[PDB]
Amino acid sequence: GMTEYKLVVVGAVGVGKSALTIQLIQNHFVDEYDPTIEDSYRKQVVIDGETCLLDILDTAGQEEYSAMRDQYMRTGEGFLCVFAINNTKSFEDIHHYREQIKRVKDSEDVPMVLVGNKCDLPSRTVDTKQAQDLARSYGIPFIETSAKTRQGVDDAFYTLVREIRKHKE
Ligand SMILES: Nc1nc2c(ncn2[C@@H]2O[C@H](COP(=O)(O)OP(=O)(O)O)[C@@H](O)[C@H]2O)c(=O)[nH]1
Ligand SMILES: [Mg+2]
Repeated sequence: GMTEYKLVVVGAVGVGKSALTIQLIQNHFVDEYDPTIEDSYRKQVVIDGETCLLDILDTAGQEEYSAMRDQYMRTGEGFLCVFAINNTKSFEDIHHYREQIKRVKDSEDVPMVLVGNKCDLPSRTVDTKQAQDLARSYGIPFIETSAKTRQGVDDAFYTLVREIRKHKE
């Protein structure tokens, strides 16, 4: 039979984790989705000829107990590490997410895709080079997205599944 993959969407508050996830799941852009809600969604997709089931956790940051964060990192098979291209702090936070996920999984090889979201907005502060360089330093893909226009959205999630498949192989 087919396989279910656990994908985890991480990043600073307001970078567009929820907007990206809802676009993938429901095919519309949600302007106002409570920043404090953490939920998961299932979606069956075909990627490279193989059907699979995505179980996507849209994270919202601190948990009641940090042990709960550690648990979703341990069970998570691939991570979408999202920053917003107009928020340098959210980009610098990626260093922390990369470290923390590796630390919790006690692994040097964790499937991830770096996502620079809000690419439809003006006055970018994080340039493509910075982000491309960081992703290269991690050995992972970098994709620029807009949850509003859908630029790169499917690409980001499907690329993450490909990265999970490569890790498991
Ligand atoms: N213009 C634009 N706004 C976005 C995009 N992604 C998210 N937003 C907005 O940015 C804010 C934060 O989005 P949200 O999905 O709630 O971020 P989260 O806290 O990471 O889940 C919201 O007001 C969204 O409308 C995007 O790609 N483009
Ligand atoms: Mg959210």
